[PDB]
Amino acid sequence: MFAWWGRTVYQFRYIVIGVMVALCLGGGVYGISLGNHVTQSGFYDEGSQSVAASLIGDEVYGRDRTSHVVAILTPPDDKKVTDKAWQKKVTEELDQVVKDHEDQIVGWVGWLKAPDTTDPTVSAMKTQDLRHTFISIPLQGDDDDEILKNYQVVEPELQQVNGGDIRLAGLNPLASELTGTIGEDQKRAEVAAIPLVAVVLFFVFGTVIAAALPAIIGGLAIAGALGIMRLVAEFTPVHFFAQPVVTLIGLGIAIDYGLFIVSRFREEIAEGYDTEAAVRRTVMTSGRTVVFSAVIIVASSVPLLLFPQGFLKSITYAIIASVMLAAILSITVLAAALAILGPRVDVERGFWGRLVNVVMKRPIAFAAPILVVMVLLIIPLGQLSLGGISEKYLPPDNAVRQSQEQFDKLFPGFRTEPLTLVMKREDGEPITDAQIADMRAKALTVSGFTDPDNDPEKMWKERPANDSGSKDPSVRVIQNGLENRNDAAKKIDELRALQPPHGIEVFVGGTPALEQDSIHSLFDKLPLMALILIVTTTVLMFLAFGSVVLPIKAALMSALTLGSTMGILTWMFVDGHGSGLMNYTPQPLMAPMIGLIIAVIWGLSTDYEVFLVSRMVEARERGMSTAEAIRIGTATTGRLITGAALILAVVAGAFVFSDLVMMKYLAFGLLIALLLDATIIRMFLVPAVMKLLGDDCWWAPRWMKRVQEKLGLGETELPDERK
Repeated sequence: MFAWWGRTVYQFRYIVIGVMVALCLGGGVYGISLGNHVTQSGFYDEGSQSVAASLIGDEVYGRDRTSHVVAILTPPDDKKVTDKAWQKKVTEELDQVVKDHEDQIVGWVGWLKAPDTTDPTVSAMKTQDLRHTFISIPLQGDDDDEILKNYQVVEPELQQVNGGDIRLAGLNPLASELTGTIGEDQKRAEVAAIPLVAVVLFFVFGTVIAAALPAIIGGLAIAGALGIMRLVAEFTPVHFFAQPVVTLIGLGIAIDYGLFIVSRFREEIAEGYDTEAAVRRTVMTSGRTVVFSAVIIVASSVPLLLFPQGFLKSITYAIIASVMLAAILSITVLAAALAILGPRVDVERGFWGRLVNVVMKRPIAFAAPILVVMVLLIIPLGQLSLGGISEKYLPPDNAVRQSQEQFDKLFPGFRTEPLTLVMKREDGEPITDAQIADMRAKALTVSGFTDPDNDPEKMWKERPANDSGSKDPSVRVIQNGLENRNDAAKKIDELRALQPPHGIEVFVGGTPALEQDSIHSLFDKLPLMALILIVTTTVLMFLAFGSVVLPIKAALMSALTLGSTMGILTWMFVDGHGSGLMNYTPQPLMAPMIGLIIAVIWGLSTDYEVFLVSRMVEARERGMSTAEAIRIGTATTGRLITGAALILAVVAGAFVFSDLVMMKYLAFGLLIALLLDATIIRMFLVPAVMKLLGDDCWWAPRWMKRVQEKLGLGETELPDERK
């Protein structure tokens, strides 16, 4: 069935070439600016009561703008801040700041407007010696993205304050820095990635043009992917982390597929076959396999849609679009372009073959210990943690992280993240707060709460209610600080165990509650994720091939390898060994990051496996027994897998240098996992265990063989192609 597609591609090439080149070149200018529709929200679960309750409380009261940006002020030099000159100069510069722009900011809340006040809340707003003070200010807007953009617009003028200086931090500055690092990270990515891959693949494919094919293919594939994401941005927003993920993963898989096809065609044309039937051959035995790789890798990540996180949904859409577009463009246009290219395209393989044969003659021992060694690498994991995204992620040399540390060092206890207890009146009958007192006592009798004055009457009062909210008998929420955040986990359960008497409901929110509800929702759909992923991957492996037992055992082996490499990366990060090596603080992990990395590495490792099996199944179907087939297959697939692994390792280590620690986590984990899977799997033990299994390993359901060889994608046998 695939030969007909190859020959009709051969027939009329200009139409497809023009259509695809024009589509990708237009998508490039279409998506020049995709950061217009990127967001930093949607990380959590809507099905959780925490997020919905917090949002309803916010819309009924209005945003608490007190923590957008806060800047600590440093005086001229050595004159105390209790007299006129310092206050006049700093307030005059602040007047400059509010005077230059009005459409951007609301108003600077500070000790200086009313220095001669005795309110303890603003009295503790100064140090004991009173030389370090700060100024709070929000930004104009309603959602976090537009106020972040406003900050990005007007930050440097706030930077320039003082004949000394000012250090500003808070909720908005750290977010702005950690979002804006991505552009420079991507720039560094191509700058430090293109030369190495270019030189290695030039020294591999010989001439300049053969190195020009896959780089162009990857660039156009990622441009089309970003264009498709820009089109998708019409309805559902995407996270800003999607852009680097696509920009590198599409490039890597596209380079691998370009090698995948060009190295096969070159050996096809060295035999001297006819060029039309040559590109036919490249389509039938390589295009079918690359379609298998594409469909399996896209199907590996789609079960993540069961996790309702906008981050996960966005990145899965990104991966799907990027990889499938790359593969379809490859199989459609590369054969035609190579046919137009023409015939004049103008010691390691030997020892690979010798090594694999000598090993496989009796690798019994050389098979069994090895697989159990990494088994022990299971025990480093199991101490999984929960920290989400925090600020100690950023490097110590960063100005913002040290500024925020200086802020909460020289000013203790000024900012705390509360947990809200929202009480929305379904009955629409106005509240009496005697029930509120009853409930606060009811939840006070359980331990684990802070108290600033050893008197219970000083905790759990209403949150600030600016005029933007609905002044109605709707909600009287109560907030409290933290003793220690993780203990609140237990509280969560009992925080829903109590009762409002008759008709008023009660929901529980707050940032730890949002984080923990998200992680609990993730754990809720954990077993379905893994089981459906593995069963569908194995079945689709068999659907690609003529056997099921070898693919399912290979997938289980890949599961063990995934567990081992995830344990290794946990030892790298959660254990903290290597913290000084990579200049990162050992901190707990993220909620969906682990699932993302395990899914993607399952996909990549099973891709490498698919062609390894394909070469060996092609070798077996040529007509030879187990020994000759596997002997000719292992080294032949290894010569390509080594180059692919080197390419992917370079393009991944391009991202072990991004200051954001989670992106380092992703890159380092995926690269070590892909290397430890590819090299070790097809180097030592896996063909060994396959050959110990033997000739019976090539059985499959004939009742399913019926559909397999009649759907048009089980084209293994070849019609004795002429020479």
